[PDB]
Amino acid sequence: SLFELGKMILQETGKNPAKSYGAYGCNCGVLGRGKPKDATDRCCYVHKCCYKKLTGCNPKKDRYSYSWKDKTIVCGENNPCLKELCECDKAVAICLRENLGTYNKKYRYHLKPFCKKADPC
Amino acid sequence: SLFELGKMILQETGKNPAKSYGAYGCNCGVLGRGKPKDATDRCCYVHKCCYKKLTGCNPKKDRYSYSWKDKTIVCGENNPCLKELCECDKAVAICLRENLGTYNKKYRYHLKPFCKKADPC
Ligand SMILES: O=C(/C=C/c1ccc(O)c(O)c1)O[C@@H](C(=O)O)[C@@H](OC(=O)/C=C/c1ccc(O)c(O)c1)C(=O)O
Repeated sequence: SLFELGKMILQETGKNPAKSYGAYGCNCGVLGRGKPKDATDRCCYVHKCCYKKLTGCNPKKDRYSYSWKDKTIVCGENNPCLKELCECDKAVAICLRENLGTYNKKYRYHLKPFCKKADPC
Repeated sequence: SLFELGKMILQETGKNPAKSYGAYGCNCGVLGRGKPKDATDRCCYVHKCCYKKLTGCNPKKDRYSYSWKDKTIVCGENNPCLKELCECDKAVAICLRENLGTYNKKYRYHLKPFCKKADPC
């Protein structure tokens, strides 16, 4: 769920996940994908393609267990959907951290009509 | 869909919808409902209760047609769900404009633990 995803992003990036990634570029935040604006945005693009592959669970509401061991996100699920969902969320948290260096606040609150159509996943 | 909702909010309030309302108080944003902090937050509370009684369509993803006639949102659907959905979104956009006078930036990125449980819809 968003609770786990938000905590992962905080633990990896150190940033308030709502402030930094709740509305960034064409892919970080609500409703759909668009052609990514930069590497941070592309992380959220991959994350949304990751969610589309899920079958049998709801990525927004379904909770799962993970732990923070050796400063690493360690998913703690056997259920295939919950396990894949947790790895989707872990991957975007890591990707956002890796690309913090090119984060540009000018892409915060980017408007949808200014995004081109995204490619199929 | 959130596309139409965002456009209505922009047309009514003139404000960037994600900036002002993507994470405000306990109810504006993607964290469920909570006891509203002020009138703007109450608009979003009412909006989410409105979404909860929709049957037959997906409020986040289902796109619909409306018109901007004499600076009024005019819902242009007669399918019952899309019509109701359009009316939910129109009402929150108008409500948010009507309560700009007490909008308080201090409620941006309000932390969920400070929210109290919402009353039943
Ligand atoms: O539909 C929209 C906007 C939707 C939307 C917005 C914010 C949100 O947060 C959201 O969720 C949705 O805009 C589209 C529409 O008006 O029909 C359409 O606008 C235009 O073409 C405007 C062109 C133009 C304007 C000013 C000028 O000076 C000029 O020369 C040209 C387009 O941009 O594609």
